[PDB]
Amino acid sequence: MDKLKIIMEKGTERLKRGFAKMVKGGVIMDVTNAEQARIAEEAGAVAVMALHKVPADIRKAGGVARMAPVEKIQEIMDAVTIPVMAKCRIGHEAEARILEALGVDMIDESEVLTPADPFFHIYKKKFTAPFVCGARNLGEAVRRIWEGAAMIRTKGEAGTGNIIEAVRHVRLVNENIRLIQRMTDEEIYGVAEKFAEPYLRLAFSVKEISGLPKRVLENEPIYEGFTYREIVEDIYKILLEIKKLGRLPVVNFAAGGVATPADAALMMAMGMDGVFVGSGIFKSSNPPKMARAIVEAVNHWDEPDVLAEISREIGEPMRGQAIEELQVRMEER
Amino acid sequence: MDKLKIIMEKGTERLKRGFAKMVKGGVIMDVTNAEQARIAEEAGAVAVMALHKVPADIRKAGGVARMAPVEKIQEIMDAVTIPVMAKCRIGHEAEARILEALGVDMIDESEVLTPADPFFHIYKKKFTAPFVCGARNLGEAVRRIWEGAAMIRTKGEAGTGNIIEAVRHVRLVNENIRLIQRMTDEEIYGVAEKFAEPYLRLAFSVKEISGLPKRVLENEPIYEGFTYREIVEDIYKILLEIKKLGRLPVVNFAAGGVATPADAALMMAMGMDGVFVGSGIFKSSNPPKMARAIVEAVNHWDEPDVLAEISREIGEPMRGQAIEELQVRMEER
Amino acid sequence: MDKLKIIMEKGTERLKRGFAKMVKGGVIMDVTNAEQARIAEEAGAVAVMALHKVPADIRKAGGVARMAPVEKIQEIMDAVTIPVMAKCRIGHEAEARILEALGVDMIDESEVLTPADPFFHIYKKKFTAPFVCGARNLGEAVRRIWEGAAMIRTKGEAGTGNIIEAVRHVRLVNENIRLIQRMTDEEIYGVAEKFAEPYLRLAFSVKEISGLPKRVLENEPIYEGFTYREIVEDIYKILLEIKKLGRLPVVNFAAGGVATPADAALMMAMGMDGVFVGSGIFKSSNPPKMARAIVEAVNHWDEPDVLAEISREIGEPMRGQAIEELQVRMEER
Amino acid sequence: MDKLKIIMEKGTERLKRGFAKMVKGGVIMDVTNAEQARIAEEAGAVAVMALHKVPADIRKAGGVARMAPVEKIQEIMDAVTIPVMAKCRIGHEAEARILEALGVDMIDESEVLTPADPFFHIYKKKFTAPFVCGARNLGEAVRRIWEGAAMIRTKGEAGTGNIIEAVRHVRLVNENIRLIQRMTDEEIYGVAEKFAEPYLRLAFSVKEISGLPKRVLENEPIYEGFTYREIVEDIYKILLEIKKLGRLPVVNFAAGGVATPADAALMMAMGMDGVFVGSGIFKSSNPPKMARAIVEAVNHWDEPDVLAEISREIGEPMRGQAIEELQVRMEER
Amino acid sequence: MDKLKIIMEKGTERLKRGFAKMVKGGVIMDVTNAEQARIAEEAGAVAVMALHKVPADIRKAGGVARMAPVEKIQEIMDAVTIPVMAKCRIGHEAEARILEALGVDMIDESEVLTPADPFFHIYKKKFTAPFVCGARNLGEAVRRIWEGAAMIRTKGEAGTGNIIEAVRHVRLVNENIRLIQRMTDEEIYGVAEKFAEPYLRLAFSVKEISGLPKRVLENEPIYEGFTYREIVEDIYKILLEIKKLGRLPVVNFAAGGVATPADAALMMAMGMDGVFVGSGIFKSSNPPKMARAIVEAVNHWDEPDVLAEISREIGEPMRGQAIEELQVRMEER
Amino acid sequence: MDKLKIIMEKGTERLKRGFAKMVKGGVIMDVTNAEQARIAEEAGAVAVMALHKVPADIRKAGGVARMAPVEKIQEIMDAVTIPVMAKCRIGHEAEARILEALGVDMIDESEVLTPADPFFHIYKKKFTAPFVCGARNLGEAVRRIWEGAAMIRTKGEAGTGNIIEAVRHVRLVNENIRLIQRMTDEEIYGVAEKFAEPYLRLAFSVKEISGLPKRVLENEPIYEGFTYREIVEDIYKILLEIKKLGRLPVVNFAAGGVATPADAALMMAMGMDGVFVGSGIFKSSNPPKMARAIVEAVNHWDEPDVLAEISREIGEPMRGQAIEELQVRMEER
Ligand SMILES: *C[C@H](O)[C@H](O)[C@H](O)COP(=O)(O)O
Ligand SMILES: *C[C@H](O)[C@H](O)[C@H](O)COP(=O)(O)O
Repeated sequence: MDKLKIIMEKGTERLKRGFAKMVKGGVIMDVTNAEQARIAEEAGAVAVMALHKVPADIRKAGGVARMAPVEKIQEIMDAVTIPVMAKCRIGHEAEARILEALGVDMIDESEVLTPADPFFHIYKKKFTAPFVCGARNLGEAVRRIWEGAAMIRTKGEAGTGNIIEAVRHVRLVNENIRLIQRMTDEEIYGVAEKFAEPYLRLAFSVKEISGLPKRVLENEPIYEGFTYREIVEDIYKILLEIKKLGRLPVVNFAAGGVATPADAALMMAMGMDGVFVGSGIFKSSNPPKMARAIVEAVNHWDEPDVLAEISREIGEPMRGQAIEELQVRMEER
Repeated sequence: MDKLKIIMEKGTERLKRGFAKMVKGGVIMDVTNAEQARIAEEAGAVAVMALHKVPADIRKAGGVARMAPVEKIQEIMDAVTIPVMAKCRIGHEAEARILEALGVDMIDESEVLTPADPFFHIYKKKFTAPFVCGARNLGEAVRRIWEGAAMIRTKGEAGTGNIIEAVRHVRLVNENIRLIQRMTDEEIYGVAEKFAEPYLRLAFSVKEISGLPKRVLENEPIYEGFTYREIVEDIYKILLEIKKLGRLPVVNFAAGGVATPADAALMMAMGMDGVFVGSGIFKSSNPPKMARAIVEAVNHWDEPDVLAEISREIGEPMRGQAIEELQVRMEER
Repeated sequence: MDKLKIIMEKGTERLKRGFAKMVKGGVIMDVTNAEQARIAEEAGAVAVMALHKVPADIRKAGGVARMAPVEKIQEIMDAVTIPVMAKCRIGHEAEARILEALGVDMIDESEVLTPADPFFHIYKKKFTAPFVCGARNLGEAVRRIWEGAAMIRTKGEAGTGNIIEAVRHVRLVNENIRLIQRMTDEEIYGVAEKFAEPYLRLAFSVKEISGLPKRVLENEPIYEGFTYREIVEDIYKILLEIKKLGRLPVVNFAAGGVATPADAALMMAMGMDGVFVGSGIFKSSNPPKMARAIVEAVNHWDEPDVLAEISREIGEPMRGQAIEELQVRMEER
Repeated sequence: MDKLKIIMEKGTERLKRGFAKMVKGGVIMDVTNAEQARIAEEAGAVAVMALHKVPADIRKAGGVARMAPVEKIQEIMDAVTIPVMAKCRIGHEAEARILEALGVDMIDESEVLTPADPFFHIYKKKFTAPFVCGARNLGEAVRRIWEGAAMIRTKGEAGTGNIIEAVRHVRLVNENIRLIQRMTDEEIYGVAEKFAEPYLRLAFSVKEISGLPKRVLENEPIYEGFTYREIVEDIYKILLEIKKLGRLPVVNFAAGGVATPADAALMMAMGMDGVFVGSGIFKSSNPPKMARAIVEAVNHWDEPDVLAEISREIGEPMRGQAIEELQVRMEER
Repeated sequence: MDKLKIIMEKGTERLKRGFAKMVKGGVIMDVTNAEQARIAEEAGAVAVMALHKVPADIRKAGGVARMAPVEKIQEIMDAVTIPVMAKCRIGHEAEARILEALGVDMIDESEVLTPADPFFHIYKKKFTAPFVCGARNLGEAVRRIWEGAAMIRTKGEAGTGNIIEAVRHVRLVNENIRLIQRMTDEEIYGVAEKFAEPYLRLAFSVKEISGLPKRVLENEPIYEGFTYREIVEDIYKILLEIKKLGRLPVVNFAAGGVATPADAALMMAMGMDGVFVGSGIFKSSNPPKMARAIVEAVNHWDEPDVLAEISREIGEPMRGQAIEELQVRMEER
Repeated sequence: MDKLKIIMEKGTERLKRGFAKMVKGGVIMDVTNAEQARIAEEAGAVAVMALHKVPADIRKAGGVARMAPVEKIQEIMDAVTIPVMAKCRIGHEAEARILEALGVDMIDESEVLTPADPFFHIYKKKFTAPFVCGARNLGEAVRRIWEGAAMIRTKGEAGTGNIIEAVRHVRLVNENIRLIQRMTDEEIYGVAEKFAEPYLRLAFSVKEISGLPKRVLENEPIYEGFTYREIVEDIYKILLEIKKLGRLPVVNFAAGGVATPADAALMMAMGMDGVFVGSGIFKSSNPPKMARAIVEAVNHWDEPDVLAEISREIGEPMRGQAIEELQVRMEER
């Protein structure tokens, strides 16, 4: 009864996780239309990511960023043989189920789209389709995993062409893992308690409205039927798995502001499994050339001579500094 | 002049509440003119909401937003067979009585119009026409109900095309209900005390002007003849009814920033009875298509395959992020 | 003379007060010229209020707003049979004596004109002409009365077409009266002390300049010969009269941001004796229609069916939300 | 030893004070050129005030306002028979000596010109020409007198056409006089201490620079040879003289923002000896009419019927409000 | 060695100081080119100051202000017989050595040019050419002298045409001298300690970087070999010399914002030896006239009749205010 | 890694350090293209620095500044015989390895490019190519050295044409060396502790995320395998070497805002080994002239007569003041 529940939770999880492994070692490319899908595939993309506008443009446009039009996603799935992934707004369950129904290979609960739910992410374990989610540090990654993400990427700062935020997120996650490895089981439990705190945020908001103190009550269901303590337990388990593994239990990709072959190489060299690039490619002057270049960079990242030759023709990345990013997009939690 | 005022008034409450049930399961559409009224009806709207400008436009125009011109409301009631509802300024009793006299089916005391009274809402129990009111959390909803609202909706952030605020309000209300259900009667009484606090606001202002301390006096009439403690009692009663019911005693709709079929479906899927959409439809590129789409979305919300087919043609959208909403229309209390 | 002079002077207040009663139940309309005076009278205005520009325009123009040109006031008094009232700057004694000499029926010491005196209002008891004054709460109203105002109105926020500030002022006054009625005589005395505080303001400024502590000295003449304690006594008397009367001892009108018939009706329904409207009428698209409509609204305010019919044709101009009123004209004290 | 000099010292002061009395009861008009000098004289100005630009224009122009050009002052002295006064920068001794050498009848050490000395005013006693100075309260007036001013005016807010600041200054001065009259000699001495404080400002600046504490040293020469205590003594004397007199020992005029006949009347009615008006007249639409009108207003100020007839034709640009005066010219001290 | 060193320090210092005396009693004029040099000489300038742009223009141009081009300085030295002085950036030793090699008569280490060294001024004693330096108070002047300045001027606010800052600086210096004269030798030693503080600024910055407390260490070499205590001793000596002398041991000129003959006269009348004017003359409408006028003003500054005649044609000149000077240029310490 | 990796690290380090010595005594010029490379070489540049845009332009352009296109670097290495150096983003390891592969003679880890890593610099010891790094004080310089920099320069404020920041950094470094020389070994150890602090920054961020206190743990690996204490030890060694040497163990150049021959001369005269100039030359009006001039200035820096002659024709680089540098590029740490 209980044990069988626990059993499909795990067989299905492992299957979903399994899909992610297919995409490992390659580049996944944001694509807004049939053409771009083709350019992407032709350039050696392991898969494309369908959205309405690339993040750089999302930034320029302002307003609300939602799931791509169904027509567009269709058109893209038709244009290519490789897996098609698509983006949905954080917490927006309906968008995800439409995406799943449409037959996309993976759904990305994306912090670049305007979040739908201020409190919770989608509960991903309920879906058949596998999810990829963003994380700016290990707490985030673990929560996202616990909610059922089959793959995680760094958030970085999307559409900025600036690799710094991606690098920060990778280092934060990695150092946090190494810290876990140096801890006693009990200490790790404390970290698990900290990492589950965000789920309390609804509850506490409501305690405040009701003129009660903001306290965690032991039998109080917080999220999707789970008690705070229950979440702390499950997370704790995941942290232990991580301590053993030395890395994340799922495929872990670098994302955001990859603008040049060297950028991609750098991420790979930091121990990432693969690279997501949207804006770097199509906001570039020669998109197909840049595409192929980044692919070859990810395949050759440990070979400086090759990296050097790979980067001999293209004209871009473009722009957006520390000062005036105007919507710092690494917030979901 | 008997138990007449107790047992008749309750009969009337239940009647008023009764009207609201007619509209349940469907979409109510903001409409500024005869044409839009028609497109709405034709698209399967269960009812239309008459106002001068759709919220998105209200925002753009600035200045004072009042009740629609009587001519316009008339014109709209003529154009369609389904119920016509109309908006009035918070606390503006005269506007409401004119609306009622005009024979509208329901009056919305709306936080999207410029509030008329900084202290109090309209005392709705005195009206024959039934009222719908906005709420951003349970305290608000309960107060609104106590004042005689027959139906409540979430405020969301009107005219932003952003579903986040609506979702926040639904979650706050729901979690607060679950919290009530886990409470002893005495604890619930405490919450009732907290929920009645806002009525003291005009008393306290005057105490301060009078150089007295701001204190609640036991026999002091605060609002429409009621003592603070009296309000606390009635509210408490309502809370208890909620505890039993597991939901609100009246029809409860989602509103504010529904921009796409998926949005409406998400609201339905969170347990709302129905959806209000103004700006999402007529600020969209193909209003009739979007209208019918949202209707069919609300009818088919638990069927992802249908949702998917339903949103295959429309071009539509809106502005309004987070940053620079410039108005933040989620205030009435 | 002594005893005769006394007699004359005591009964003078009641006479002045008496004039105010003539205007009770109707609408007083701001008018800048002969035509507007005519339209006003024709529309059933009980009286006109002569000024250089209507408040909405006063706002737009910036700069210093003074008494209207004598020529203009003349021209207006000639154009109509009903009482002509005129505005003067707060504390500007000369402007008022010129107004009185010109034979206006009432002088309004108006917070919409640029105040002349940062410390004191005109001492109105010395005038033969009766004064109307603005008040945003009971303290203000009582002080203005004590200085000899024969009639008081709410300040509201003039020229905004927004009824909210008017409503706030009405409620603050009323609640403060109810509070008074629930008080022991001694308590009321305390309120009297609080209400007379503002007169100390020029004393204290000078104490500070002189390097002395800011203290009330018992025999020190503050205003027009009166000691602070003397003022406290007179005010206390007036408060007691209010406690008895249940309202203000003088005719009390609603003013500012009345934009539509329903607005005026609302004010009447809150227990006001009558309505001042300047901007609502002439900044409206169809001023004579709006004028007559507001008059008929005030006459028919308890009759929703009539209010409804009354409001069937007009198109009036509205502006000035909460955000960016830029002037906030509710200051005199 | 020293005996006879006292007579001399008193003698000159009284003579200087003398000249001021000639101008009492009338209007002094700012004039920038020969024509305005003429219009002014013709209109019954007792004297003209020569400057480069009228204060309103001084405001508009920004930059440094000095000393009118010598040619211009000459040209003005030629154009009229009445006394010519001229403005100089605060503390600018050279400008004053040139003005005196040029044979002006009075020098105004004016807070409307850009101050020359951040610490001290001109030591006026050393001059043969008599000085008029501004004061925004009694401390200021007394200091200015002690430095040898033969006449003082209120500062008001020059060029604003707003009488408020003038009225404030008059009230502050008057109430401070009445406060003096109610004081024991010892108390008055305290006020004298406070009023002499500003002279310490350059001493203390230097103590701070020298890393000493900011203290008053008893034998230390602050200003023009005088010890702080010495100044406190002389000031005390002047305060006593004021207590006896009930007013200032010198001719006292109202100044700044007088824009209309009623304004001038109001100042006279508050007990001022006369009125300075620059901007009110020549920034008016009909300068000669307005000029004559203000003159007749000052002659007839206690006669409302006359005031009323007097202001039957003119109309005059007047710009600036409380908000955004941008300069706030009442600072010298 | 030991005994000859002093004779030599004294000898060279005294010679350098000697040059300054040649220029005493006259006007030194900022000049950007051959023509201006000529106009200056012709007008009775005792010397010219060569720079790229006059201070008013320096302000307008923004960017970095350096030593004039060598060609320009050459061209100027050729154009005139009187001494040519030239400006260099604070602390910029190389610019000064080039100026000296070019054979200028005096170098000005100027706070109007963009400072080169945030910590220290040029050590002037090492140079054969004599230096003039700015000071806004006595501490500054003394430090500048100790570093070997042969002449000092007030900083004022350069390019503003506003004499106020010059006057402030003159007063601060003078009062601080008078304070010195009233002090015991020990007290003066304290002031010496205070005046030598700024040299510690680069030491303390480094202590903070090194994680040490900011303390003065007794044998620690702060500046050009000198220990802090050593500097306090030398400074103390100079202070004593000042106490005896009643003034500064070097020629002391007024500088900055002298815009009119009366300005220059005022400076002279405050006990300055002479006047620097750049902007006042060439930003004037009639530069040669203004130039000659200011010269003649300095020559007859105690003769009001003459000053008055001297100022009969020119206009205006220049402008700035307190508000928005945008680069307050009196800093360097 | 026992006794042979002390001597073998000495070998490679000393070789790398050796290359730097080749460039000592000359000017290194930023160059964006073939032509500038040529002009540079022709003008006596010891080496060129290849980048996409000169720092002044980097500032103007905003956006992300990365490594130069490979084509451009190639083109430059072809155009000249002297060493070609190239810039890379801080911490961007891939860019550096591509640069090294391309065969550049030196890599500059430059704070003028957009940093890639918010936590760490490239670990330079692992590279065969030698690195030059920027430092704003001794702590920085030492850390950069420990990471394996073979040469260090001051950061200054790049592209501002303002020598002040360069001078500040030189003084800060120098005074901190002198401070070191005055310290006991134990004291120096404390400085070593302080200088190693920045490495803890990513550890502590992660401790905070994990809800632990921010503490240094003794066996915890921080950077490239090293424990905090280990770094403290290595740094301490370097400090001691500095104490002996009286300067930095590597070639030390001045950089940042050198705009004129005198600037370069000043730097040399402060004891720098040579000068970097990008913007000063090519943003100048006559680049070749200015180039040769700065070279000859660095060769002749102790000869004022020569400096003087050397600076006789050129004009330019208006650049950027203290106010509104808008970027403040001296941050890496
Ligand atoms: C969908 C995902 O957010 C996207 O692929 C990455 O964040 C990339 O952002 P960018 O590479 O387009 O800047
Ligand atoms: C001048 C008089 O008080 C005026 O009519 C009121 O302020 C009403 O203003 P509004 O109704 O024109 O806003």
